[PDB]
Amino acid sequence: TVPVALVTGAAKRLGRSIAEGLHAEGYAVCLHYHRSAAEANALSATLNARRPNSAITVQADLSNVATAPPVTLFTRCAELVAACYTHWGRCDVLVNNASSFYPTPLLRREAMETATADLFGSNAIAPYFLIKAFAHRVAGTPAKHRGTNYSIINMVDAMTNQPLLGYTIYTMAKGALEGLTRSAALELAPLQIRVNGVGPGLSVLVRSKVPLYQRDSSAAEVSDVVIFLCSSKAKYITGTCVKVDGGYSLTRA
Amino acid sequence: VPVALVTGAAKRLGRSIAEGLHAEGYAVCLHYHRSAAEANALSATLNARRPNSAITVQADLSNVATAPAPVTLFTRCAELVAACYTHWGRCDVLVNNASSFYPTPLLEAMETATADLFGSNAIAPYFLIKAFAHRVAGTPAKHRGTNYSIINMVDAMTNQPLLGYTIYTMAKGALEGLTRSAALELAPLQIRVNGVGPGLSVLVGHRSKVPLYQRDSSAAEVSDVVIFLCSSKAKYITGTCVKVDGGYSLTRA
Amino acid sequence: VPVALVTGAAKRLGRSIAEGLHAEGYAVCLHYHRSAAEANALSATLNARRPNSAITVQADLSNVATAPAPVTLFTRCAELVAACYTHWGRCDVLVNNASSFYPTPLLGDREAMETATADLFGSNAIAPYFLIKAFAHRVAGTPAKHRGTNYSIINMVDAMTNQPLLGYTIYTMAKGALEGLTRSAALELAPLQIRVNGVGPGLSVLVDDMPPAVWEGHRSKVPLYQRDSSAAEVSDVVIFLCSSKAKYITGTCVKVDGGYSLTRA
Amino acid sequence: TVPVALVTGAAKRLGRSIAEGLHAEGYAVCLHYHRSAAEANALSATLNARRPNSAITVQADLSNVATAPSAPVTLFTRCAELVAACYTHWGRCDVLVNNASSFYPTPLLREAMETATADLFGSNAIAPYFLIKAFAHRVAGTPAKHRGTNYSIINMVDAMTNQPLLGYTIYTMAKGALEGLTRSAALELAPLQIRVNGVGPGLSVLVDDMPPAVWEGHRSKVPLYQRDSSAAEVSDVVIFLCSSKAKYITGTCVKVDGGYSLTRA
Ligand SMILES: NC(=O)c1ccc[n+]([C@@H]2O[C@H](COP(=O)([O-])OP(=O)(O)OC[C@H]3O[C@@H](n4cnc5c(N)ncnc54)[C@H](OP(=O)(O)O)[C@@H]3O)[C@@H](O)[C@H]2O)c1
Ligand SMILES: NC(=O)c1ccc[n+]([C@@H]2O[C@H](COP(=O)([O-])OP(=O)(O)OC[C@H]3O[C@@H](n4cnc5c(N)ncnc54)[C@H](OP(=O)(O)O)[C@@H]3O)[C@@H](O)[C@H]2O)c1
Ligand SMILES: NC(=O)c1ccc[n+]([C@@H]2O[C@H](COP(=O)([O-])OP(=O)(O)OC[C@H]3O[C@@H](n4cnc5c(N)ncnc54)[C@H](OP(=O)(O)O)[C@@H]3O)[C@@H](O)[C@H]2O)c1
Ligand SMILES: NC(=O)c1ccc[n+]([C@@H]2O[C@H](COP(=O)([O-])OP(=O)(O)OC[C@H]3O[C@@H](n4cnc5c(N)ncnc54)[C@H](OP(=O)(O)O)[C@@H]3O)[C@@H](O)[C@H]2O)c1
Ligand SMILES: C[C@H](O)[C@H](O)C1=Nc2c(nc(N)[nH]c2=O)NC1
Ligand SMILES: C[C@H](O)[C@H](O)C1=Nc2c(nc(N)[nH]c2=O)NC1
Ligand SMILES: C[C@H](O)[C@H](O)C1=Nc2c(nc(N)[nH]c2=O)NC1
Ligand SMILES: C[C@H](O)[C@H](O)C1=Nc2c(nc(N)[nH]c2=O)NC1
Repeated sequence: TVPVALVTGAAKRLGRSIAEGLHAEGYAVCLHYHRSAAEANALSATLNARRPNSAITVQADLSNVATAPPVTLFTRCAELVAACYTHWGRCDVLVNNASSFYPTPLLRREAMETATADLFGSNAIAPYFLIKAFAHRVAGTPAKHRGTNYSIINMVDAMTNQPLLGYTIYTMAKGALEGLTRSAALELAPLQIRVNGVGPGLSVLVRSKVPLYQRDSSAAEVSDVVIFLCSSKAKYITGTCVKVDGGYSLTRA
Repeated sequence: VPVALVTGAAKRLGRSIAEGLHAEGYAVCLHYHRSAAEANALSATLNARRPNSAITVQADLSNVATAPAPVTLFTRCAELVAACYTHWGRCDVLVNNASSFYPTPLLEAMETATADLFGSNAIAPYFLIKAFAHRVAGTPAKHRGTNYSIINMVDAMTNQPLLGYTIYTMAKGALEGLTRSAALELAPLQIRVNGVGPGLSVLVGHRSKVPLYQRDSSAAEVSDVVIFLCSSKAKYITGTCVKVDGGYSLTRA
Repeated sequence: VPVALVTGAAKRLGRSIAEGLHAEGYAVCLHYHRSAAEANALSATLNARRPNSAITVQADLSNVATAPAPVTLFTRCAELVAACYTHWGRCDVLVNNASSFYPTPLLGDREAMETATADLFGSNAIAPYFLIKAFAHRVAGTPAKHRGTNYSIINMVDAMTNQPLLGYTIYTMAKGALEGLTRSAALELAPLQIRVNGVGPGLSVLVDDMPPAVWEGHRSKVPLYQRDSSAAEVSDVVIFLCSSKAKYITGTCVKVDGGYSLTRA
Repeated sequence: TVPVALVTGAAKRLGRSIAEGLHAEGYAVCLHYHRSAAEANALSATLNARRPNSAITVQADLSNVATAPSAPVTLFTRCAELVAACYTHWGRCDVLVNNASSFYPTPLLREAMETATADLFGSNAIAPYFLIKAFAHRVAGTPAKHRGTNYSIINMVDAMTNQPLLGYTIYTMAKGALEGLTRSAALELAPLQIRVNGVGPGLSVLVDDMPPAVWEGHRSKVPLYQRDSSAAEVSDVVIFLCSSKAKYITGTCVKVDGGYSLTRA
């Protein structure tokens, strides 16, 4: 049986590495993207050449706004999950990785309204709707036909408890995502859907403060953790957030 | 004579916080959404005990636009803070207490639920804090108050999620992130930002589950903590969430 | 007139806690280990303000047996609580404040390791356990009609142990043990209405035995005020937690750190 | 080629499963035991039959007490001897798993109290400290050119200690101390590239010395599967954390509890 994984913001960096790691384990992968069309399609071509019909790409703005055919964020999220079912007839793994990240200072408007909707949508609201859509499809599937290893991974932040100066909305959205991890893990446990979090510290910086190695991590150093959590060997883990930060959160100023 | 703005001040914990602050000498701006009668009765009581010591202001704190060019949530939040400056010339304390609470099970009405639960519990508090901070920054150093304090009403039990309340749980998680991020960024202006998290308070069985006293708390048992945190004796406390739950979070199923 | 037992009450935070409780009307038992002169001067001050409102008791709270059959740590702890009952007939509040603090780096000197372990663990964790146990037994043995109406135990923790200080492993471990004691005791003593909370300072009355610039550098790291706290800024929190207005709070650790734990390197 | 792992309390249950899991990955394993001599030797025989000279056994009481050999043997010396056994036999020690642990009630409400404190604290916290110290020293004393490339220490913690089990104060305190050791050691040993993490079970291979309905009632509370875990469900996590794929993870505690810590009464 060939399982299916949906990875948001899969075009580059950590998302690409997660998609590659899952693919290497045998998963068919739905690569979501927003603006990185070229990169997403190049990645899909690579994976499809390795193994035919093992990758597809889907586009969506995950910000909490209405788009042009007006389509709500929920519908767009449900359509992402539906794309996996339409093409492969299943969705076993969901990785909420897509995320906007920029300053929203509290001390010195439309730019602030799109910032709020963008940072909250990508990091928290979209993951909620995606989890909701993912869960309904599992519930609507007769018990004898269900997969045996459902797993949802939310990409969190090991450092949000030590907030980055000027990134309040981002920090708040990651906090929301932690609560989603715990609430979904509890509510979806009856359907045997596990929900966990992976929180990087400093990964693939475009440094000397990280206790372990005095460097940021590679994409694999994070993605390998995600892949392990999706494996059947991790089937008793749920509702937990795993830090992959080389001890950075243990530091103080 | 200092000024305090309390959201959702009409009854229960909001009313007790407003009463507690008033007893300490504060002039209080009592915000309300639908409880006009209860808010005005409370204002009358406080004004009778001390003239010009209470006012009432109305606002929907949900993350939606209202009719007067439609009015955004931010504008309504800035107007709440401005009401304090227009009437008394100051705002020393902000208590984010207003909160919607109802189920959003994972297994059009979901659009207003999202905006309502997220707005009241997280987005409105963000904008209110932003407006509060701007008014302090725009005040010349010599005229500034000497005890600025913001209290966010959180939940001691969200880490042990209530089944079916995902959006609420997520929003409280966002509110905790706001507490830490705001405390760090507003520290230079000496504005303290803390949280108070009830467990079970003023309940409409479950009571017998609370280790301490085997009952839910009274409104005062929570509000007295809030008042202490606003006092100058608590001036070195910032960015921390204080549980007022009688040991409920120490329990397991 | 209620009674408070404060360990390591001779100076700094302990002294301020003792003063704060005394100002609220409490009679105070001031424990000390090596600061006899300071403890007795403090007792004299409190007794002058209000007669028979202070006493002093000496004890090594390290996890070792002392010369009288040797005297165990438990017996010494029970004796501390008993001193309050012998003199005033009650003990309403216990503040576990006494604490040793020095390096135990992981990277005829067996004496130093054996004694460091017993000292840092005893003062910060084991003695607090035995003290709480003795405190709880005295309340349980009191007929419900004679019991006080506001029992409160405060454990002095550390807001920064989750971001460990380099080279202080045993200290950090002991403070972790103290957090577990706070939670476990709060749950088990709830039926007797004994509340158990923690207060965790960040940087308070920072010792200045170093160059001025290095000292100013350390406190400048604290987000709120860019300084370490005063003893009162911490003790006032402890007093509030013991007040009847805080009667629904139990099993919680309150940080008094000016946002220091929110920082990263 | 051919790394070495030291696992305390390796004779049965989780410890055995961790030892088996590491052995299956290619590790040579030093199986520590206290009272389970027969079980430990049977396990060693199985592993050695599967791959010659791939398992040894060493005995030690990890309680914080001195033992009779001229002078009495301290806990530290016994801990250093455990690590030394690995170097004497195989010339290396890449992985240390602090799994051994005593667990029984210490209610708040003579020789029994003194030995419980030393036993529960020694096995769960103090021995792990000394073991880590000895492990770290052997790495530091090794020339850089000769050192292993994947050092990893795993401390077996408890996912449920923040929701204390009624009447287990000393155990809960010791597990709290163990969490502090995890963070402190991770920070101090980072320069030597020694990773220190924790794995916290909820309910695993739950002991059943009680009416069947009571047993069923307890495990039914775990949200995921409504049952306690198998030993493998925990040990597989430990093995992953020791793998080179987990080399950026340090100072973190991973719950393996099926969502049990998410529950409330
Ligand atoms: N890298 C780190 O040091 C670090 C640290 C802590 C946490 N994290 C978390 O780890 C995850 C991945 O990290 P990363 O650094 O690889 O992320 P990233 O490069 O910053 O962004 C990942 C992808 O998210 C997508 N995205 C952003 N806004 C979107 C929106 N409005 N709608 C739809 N997609 C949107 C983008 O897709 P397109 O390019 O296609 O537009 C982007 O490529 C994130 O959740 C992040 O928060 C990373
Ligand atoms: N009570 C508890 O056991 C408990 C437990 C955990 C946390 N808390 C937190 O403590 C705080 C107070 O608790 P509570 O029980 O007193 O709260 P509550 O009675 O449920 O509600 C407080 C007020 O919030 C206002 N509100 C709700 N939605 C609003 C919106 N869309 N816009 C503007 N105002 C809105 C309402 O004002 P109007 O009546 O005027 O419409 C309501 O009176 C809340 O933040 C709550 O989350 C309470
Ligand atoms: N100050 C800070 O920045 C800071 C930061 C974090 C946490 N804390 C916690 O807050 C509490 C008080 O802080 P502090 O700085 O005021 O403490 P401190 O000055 O270092 O010490 C308080 C007292 O502990 C007593 N003590 C030490 N070892 C003892 C032992 N073996 N037996 C009996 N008593 C012993 C000493 O009493 P004698 O003088 O009589 O010998 C000492 O005066 C401590 O628990 C500490 O861990 C403080
Ligand atoms: N099983 C669970 O549901 C659970 C839950 C939470 C945490 N944990 C943690 O996971 C780890 C393993 O769990 P487990 O249930 O497998 O443990 P366990 O069966 O209770 O005990 C493991 C071993 O510890 C050794 N031990 C006890 N006291 C000792 C001492 N004084 N000196 C030396 N060795 C001593 C014993 O070795 P001998 O038999 O040779 O005497 C025993 O076999 C423990 O650290 C435990 O705290 C387990
Ligand atoms: C720069 C910062 O310290 C750190 O590397 C982070 N980067 C990112 C992040 N989140 C996103 N979406 N993208 C990033 O590049 N969280 C933390
Ligand atoms: C029973 C329930 O869990 C508890 O009383 C809570 N009530 C409320 C809450 N939040 C709000 N806004 N209102 C409540 O009545 N959080 C928790
Ligand atoms: C020096 C350190 O950074 C901090 O101010 C602390 N001081 C002390 C402490 N504990 C004790 N007993 N004494 C201190 O002076 N814990 C933390
Ligand atoms: C019974 C209890 O709820 C749980 O299964 C635990 N068991 C054990 C434990 N720790 C040890 N050493 N042994 C156990 O059997 N911690 C928690």
